[PDB]
Amino acid sequence: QYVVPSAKLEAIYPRGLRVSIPDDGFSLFAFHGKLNEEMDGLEAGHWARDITKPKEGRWTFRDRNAKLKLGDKIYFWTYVIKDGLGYRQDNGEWTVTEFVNEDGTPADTSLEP
Repeated sequence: QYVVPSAKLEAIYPRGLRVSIPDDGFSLFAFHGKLNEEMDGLEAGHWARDITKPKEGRWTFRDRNAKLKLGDKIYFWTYVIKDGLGYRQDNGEWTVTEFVNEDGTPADTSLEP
């Protein structure tokens, strides 16, 4: 039995959120995440989207409608489906103190406007 991948998030500028998970030939990648609020189960949180088709050996959950702010913390749990064999990466966490570039890399060099 395999294990659930790792959801790598990033703060998009000026308003967005991109996530990624090392796919393993799955079929469904459900993402549940709340902003500034932990979780102890399966709460709707915020980012609640179920993907069925990866991107390229890795799923991508982009959200250009997430009004995030520096300092804020992330809390979520991801769920994959490898043909009736799902696994989730709960108790996950991420930061908002940094933002990445549309290029795909961190665009935070200690320069707060």
